This record gives sequence, structure tokens and C-alpha cells, in this order.
Amino acid sequence: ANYETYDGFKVSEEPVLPEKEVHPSLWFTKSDIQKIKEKKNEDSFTAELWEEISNSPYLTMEIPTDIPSATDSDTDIHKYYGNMSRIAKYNAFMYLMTGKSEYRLRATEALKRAFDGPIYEMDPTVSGSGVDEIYRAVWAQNFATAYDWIQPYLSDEDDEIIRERLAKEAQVVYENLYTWGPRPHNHLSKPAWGLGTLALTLSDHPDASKWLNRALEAANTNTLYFFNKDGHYREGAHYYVYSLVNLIPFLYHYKNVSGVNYFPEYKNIFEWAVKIRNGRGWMPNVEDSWIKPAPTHMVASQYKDTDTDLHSTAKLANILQWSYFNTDFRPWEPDGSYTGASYDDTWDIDQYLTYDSTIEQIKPDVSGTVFMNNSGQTVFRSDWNFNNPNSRYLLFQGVAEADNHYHYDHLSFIIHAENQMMASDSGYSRNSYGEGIRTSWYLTAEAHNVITANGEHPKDVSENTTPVSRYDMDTDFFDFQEKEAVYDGFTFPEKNSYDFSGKQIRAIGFPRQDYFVVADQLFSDKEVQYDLYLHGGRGEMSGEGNYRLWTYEDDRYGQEAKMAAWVFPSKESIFIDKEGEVNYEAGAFNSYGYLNARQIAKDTMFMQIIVPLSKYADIPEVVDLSTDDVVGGTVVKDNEKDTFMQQLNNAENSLGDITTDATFAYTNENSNNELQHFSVRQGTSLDYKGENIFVSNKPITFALDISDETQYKGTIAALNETVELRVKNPVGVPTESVVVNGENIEFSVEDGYTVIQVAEGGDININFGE
Ligand SMILES: C[As](C)(=O)[O-]
Ligand SMILES: [Ca+2]
Ligand SMILES: [Ca+2]
Ligand SMILES: [Mg+2]
Ligand SMILES: [Mn+2]
Repeated sequence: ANYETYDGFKVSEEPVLPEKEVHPSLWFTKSDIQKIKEKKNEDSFTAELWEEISNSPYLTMEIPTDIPSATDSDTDIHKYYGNMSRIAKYNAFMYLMTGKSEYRLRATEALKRAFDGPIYEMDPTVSGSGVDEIYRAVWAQNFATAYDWIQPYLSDEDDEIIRERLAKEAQVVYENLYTWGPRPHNHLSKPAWGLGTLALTLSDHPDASKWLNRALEAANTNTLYFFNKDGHYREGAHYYVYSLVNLIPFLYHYKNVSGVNYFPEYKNIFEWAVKIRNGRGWMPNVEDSWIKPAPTHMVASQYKDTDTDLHSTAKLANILQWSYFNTDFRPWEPDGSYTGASYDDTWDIDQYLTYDSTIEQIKPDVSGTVFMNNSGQTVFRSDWNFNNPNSRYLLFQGVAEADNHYHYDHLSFIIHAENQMMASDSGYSRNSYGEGIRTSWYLTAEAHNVITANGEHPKDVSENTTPVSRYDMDTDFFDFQEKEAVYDGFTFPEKNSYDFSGKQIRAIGFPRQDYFVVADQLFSDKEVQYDLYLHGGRGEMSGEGNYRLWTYEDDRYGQEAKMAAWVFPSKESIFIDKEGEVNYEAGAFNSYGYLNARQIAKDTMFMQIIVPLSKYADIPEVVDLSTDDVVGGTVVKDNEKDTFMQQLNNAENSLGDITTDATFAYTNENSNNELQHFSVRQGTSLDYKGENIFVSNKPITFALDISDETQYKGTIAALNETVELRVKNPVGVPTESVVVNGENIEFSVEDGYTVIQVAEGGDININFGE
């Protein structure tokens, strides 16, 4: 794997240390303490956090007199260091909050025993080590924070003892970081952030500069390769949150101790979580991941002066605050832990210290749909409403593969709608990384909503290069994007030679922002077998021929609902019912029906119509009108007829009421059988019932609402060159102006068409008179 050629980010590696240690300083100074003691009374959230912290069993439990041996279970050794680190931090905190003598004595005894026992006899390169770098990252931050909080009350003797213990763990992490983490995944970044905290705690130690520098260098190798600049984390949502356990404390520590503020440079990793949230605030079960909440409330306070494309006026802080509190937390009841570190972490304390009760929750007010083309995730989203069954969400996954925690999911999608998880990613595993079923099923192409060619998954053209996106369009009535992947490209494990050369171009559309069309073009230099898989998540599958229905019940993930799907072309494909595991969280795996549609072909097409429905909704009437060169059909839903057409080439062809040379076309009628909305990919003409709607002198991609005879409105996808576009006016109606991107463009009217030269895409209004 090339760790240097992904478009990630990095920060300065210059170690910045204050002139003299101050304790406390990691989270707050001496002067802050009484405000932090009083913080419990601000709102119901601070009150709940205070009730949890002040009743922690770590305040009352016997400090264990039994030190484990190197030959005890990895579980017991892990829990020993976890428990001792938690005794230190909880007791140190409650001493600052209350002044109770017992809390200082307990914090002091735990710190004097920090990293006693067999830890330095053990080998963290042994898989499942009880002292793995991922756990001691949390232990280091827990013990360092306890020391920061108790240091002013220690005897000179106890200070020297406890410093020597913290300094030894810092030296051992510094010396072994790159041996323990020879690949720059979360096993490198987490203990790097731990080392950072230790260096900032012991800023007067002679080696603190060396420690902090290596910490920053090591963390940068992770943020350069596993993160995109746009904030996407390539190990998935679960290992993102796992990383945040050490990253979020380190960011505050470095700002608070040295004045180095990295919150601006890390901003995108938090905005990313809000961009990909489903209607209940869950990050997707993509790569080795479960559904996750994103703890954006713990950094909201740092973004009060940061602009976001998620709101016309509000700052990022208010959107980060909105996102966390508009999450369904029931999948983490009754315990409440979503960090992945529930033996080690002090999440209640860290929340109590980071949460800002003065930040108003403001729902994003922009278009739901977002294109993150640098990483390659797109979300089609009707609205930002929380737990509303009228919402529709589709994630379109097209991320360059990383060499850790990877699933074969190129050009796959998941749907969240009617308050239920529908079209599915199969998830991480049954329980864990090491299960055989993860390799034989969960990571495999067939476990995803993809098309394989002779069983080969769609993949990257080259290592660390995002699959190309095109024809991005966002309107009130129709959204669109296509993504391109190859069959004979780059993957993990590495495969250099193929018996053929081929590619998939997948277009997704969002008709009426109400349902989905998935339109595939497939090109190969040879006859191959194309297998299309459609997984309906945790639903009962019914249906025959090209039609499948998945029926959901009230479960841990959503409400009773159903998802109806049709596949074209009916007459050129066979439909195979299969069964596969779908899992959203550790331990909750079950088997459900999925569809395998199959063609043997060289160049061909598929189309899916996928409709979220409430429990008792009518099934739409869907008719396949596919022929030799043309794939598509009609959908009659809620008394309106939509038409979808795809072809491989720019040739004049017809399907239902559409005639076009476009490689994709969408039309929507009203109740009254009048054309209301249309879109084309690379058309020079469209007729509807034999009436010309538009012509152009060169291929153009756009979407237009013609429902308002005083103003046609839509968007034109990005343009390579100048196109002369001619749109038919309502009969007998003049044009008054044409606006593209807030600017008048020159127009003429010829034979009842508005004629414009367009040199750039964007939003278009054609304003008519009477
Ligand atoms: C699957 As075919 C190219 O025979 O329509
Ligand atoms: Ca993947
Ligand atoms: Ca839209
Ligand atoms: Mg390791
Ligand atoms: Mn997967």
C-alpha cells in the first residue's frame, strides 16, 4: 500500500510547549474549577452527566491489591489497567469538585500504581494483547489527566514517583509507536494522541519535545492516508469514533496547554458526520462499521466562529450541536456506550467538560443533497427532519479503497426512509474482525448493492484515486450523479491481471425527492456474466419476476414499512432469490432475502426502480418498456406518471412518451397527464408525446421544472464548452429574462423558444411575461 498518495491532510509537527508546567491546564485552569463544579445546574444534560460521574462505582470500588501476572487472561490484564486508570481520573475529578480527602488519597494510590504489573514484560505485537497500544492510549490520557488534576496536592515525594511512572510509559510508547503501529491506521493514531497528552502533561520533562514531535508526525501519517481533506474516514464510522476517543482530548490538550489550535484544520472530520447522517442521526454501516452516532457536541464549542455550507446564516457550532441531540440513542440503551472503549474511557467526564449548554441547536436550512466528490460519497436527502417517515436518504458510496477494514462496496448505496433502514450494506461482521464469515461474506462484493463482472468487484482505476463523479445536479424535484469504476483496476489484496477489461457507470436519480432510480451502463471488451445484487436490509422478501418487496417490522432500527423494487431489463435477465446476513451492530446478525439479477452480455444496462413505502401504501404500477438499445419504463405513483430511459450511445430513440438522443432521461407528469419536470444526461433534443421540449447544438445535462408558466426553473450540470440551448416557451408567452447563477444572460426568442448561449452550469430561471 502507498500511504503517501491519498488526498488527506496533516498539521504542523513542530512541538510547542509552554515555558513551565501549569496543573491543572489540560482541560481547564485553577480559576475555572468553581464554574465547572456549578456546570451541573445549567440544564438537564449537565445534571444527568453529573448524576453519572458523582455515582461512578470507580469512587467506591476497592483499589485491587491483586496485581495480575503476565500469564493471566488478556481480558483481566486489560480490565486491571482500565480500572486503575479510571480510579485515578474519577477520584482526581471528584477531589477538585468536592474536596473530599478520600478522593485525593484514592487518586494518589492509583497514580503511584500506574503501569505496575506485567505490562512492560508483555508484547503488544501479539494479536489481542491485553496491553495493545489502542487500550494504553486511553490509559495514558486517563492517568495524565488525573495527574494534571491532583499534582498541586501531591507531596514532593509522590510527585517524583508519579512523574517517573508517566515518563516511563511516554518513553516506551515513543520508542515502540512505529513497531506497534507499522501501518498508519487507528493503532498508530490512537497511541500517538496518548503520547501527545503525556508530553503536554510532562511539558518540563527533557524528552517532552521529542515525544510531542513523534506524536504529531505519527498522527499525520494516519490523517494523510485514512482521512480525506473533506473529512471522510476510510476505516468507517466505527473506527472514526474509536479514533475520536483519543483525538478529541488531544485537540483540547494542545490548545489549552500550548495555545496550538488544530480545531480549524480538523473541522471537516466533524462536518463529514453531519453530511452522511441518516434521518435518525446514524452514520452508515459501511466498511468494517456498525451504525454510529457522531459525538459532534464535544467539539461544537470550538466552531462558534466557523462558517458552514450546511446553513445560510448559522455557524457550524449550532449545526454540530443540532446533529448530536437529533440522534436516536435507543440502540445504545441501557449502558449508553457507543465509543468502542467502554472498559477504558471516561466519556461522562469528557462530555461534562466539553458540552456547551449556551449553543442553540439549529437544523441545517440548505438542500439535503450533498456531493463529497473528493472522497466520493454522495447523499441524496429530501430534508434534515429528525425521525420523520416522509424523509428520504440514499448514500452513494464511491470511495478509493484503503488497505485496512475495507469492504468491496464501490458504487453501492443504502436507503433510509419511512423511519426504517431499507436497501442495506451487510455491515461489519456478526461480532468481530477475526470471524471467518467476515472474509467469506460481509466484506465481499456480493454482500453489497453492486454489479460484478465474472464475480470481479467494481474498483479504483488506480490506488488512492477517487472514482470519477459527473453530472451532479440538485433541484427541488430531481437530483442526479453518475460514478465510474473499472473491473480490471486496483484493489486489496492486490490483483494485477484480468481475463477482460470493463467498467460500470452508475447513475442515481431522486425523482420527486420521493424514490430512487439506479441506472447502470456496463462496457466490456468481452462477453461476461453481470450479477446485480439488491439487499433490502432486515425485511421479509416477497415477489416474483423482476419485482421484489421487503416488508419491515417495528425493530431496534426503525418502524414498520416496506421497500418495493423493479429491475429492467425483464426479458434479458434472470432473477435469483438468495439469503444473506445483514447486521447493523455487534451480535444482532440475521439472514434475509436478497435479489440476484443476471445477464450474460458485453455492453449492456440495468435499471432499478426503488420505492420506500409506508406499511399500508399502495404498490406503484411499474411497466418495463426496455427494447434492444433502450432500457427503462414507467412508474405511476400518487396519480403521476414518471418515465425513465437509458441507452449506451447518443442516438435518437423512444421509450413510452419520451423521444431523445440523451443517454439518460427522466420525465414527471401531473394528475392531468401534462409534462411538469424533466432531466437529460448529454441530450441535444427531447420530445414528450411527439412535442419538442428543448434542442441544443451540443450535448447538455440539465433538469427543468416547467410547472410554473411564469418561470421555468432548474439546474445545468458543469459545462466543458459553450452550448446554444433552446427551450420551448408556454405557447404565446414572451421571455422577460434568463438568470444562470444570479446573473442575467443574453437571450433571444425564435419560433416560440428561448435561445441562450450557456458557457457555465448552475441554477437557471427562465422568467416569462403574459
Ligand atoms: C443481456 As443483452 C446485451 O442480450 O440485452
Ligand atoms: Ca469499500
Ligand atoms: Ca434536491
Ligand atoms: Mg499493533
Ligand atoms: Mn459492507
